[PDB]
Amino acid sequence: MALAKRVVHFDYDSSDLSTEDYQTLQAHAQFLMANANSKVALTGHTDERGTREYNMALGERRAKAVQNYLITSGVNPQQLEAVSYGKEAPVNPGHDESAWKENRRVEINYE
Ligand SMILES: N[C@H](CCC[C@H](N)C(=O)O)C(=O)O
Repeated sequence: MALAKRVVHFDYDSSDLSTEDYQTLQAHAQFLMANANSKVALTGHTDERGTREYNMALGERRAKAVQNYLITSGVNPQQLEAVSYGKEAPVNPGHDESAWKENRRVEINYE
């Protein structure tokens, strides 16, 4: 079940991971260590609030926060990619809170 989750979320202007996101990440860490040839692309995103520049950096910190946890957990840095899309690729349009909660995220994409 933990492995079924391919996205973790963040609070406003934060790159801190929640206790729930950590459970998810531990599952992927174990899978990646057992599958040394599996590779993952981590994409960081933000909600539409703020400049494009500000959010590109925030998205990058989010992706790297996830990357660093996996690495600390034992995942080979070679199996990981960390990139930011800033506020350019929201999953939910509309300009409201709930929607922004969905957009503050890092997606885990297996190659
Ligand atoms: N200092 C920025 C924070 C934006 C945070 C939001 N884009 C997020 O995705 O967490 C502002 O005044 O909008």
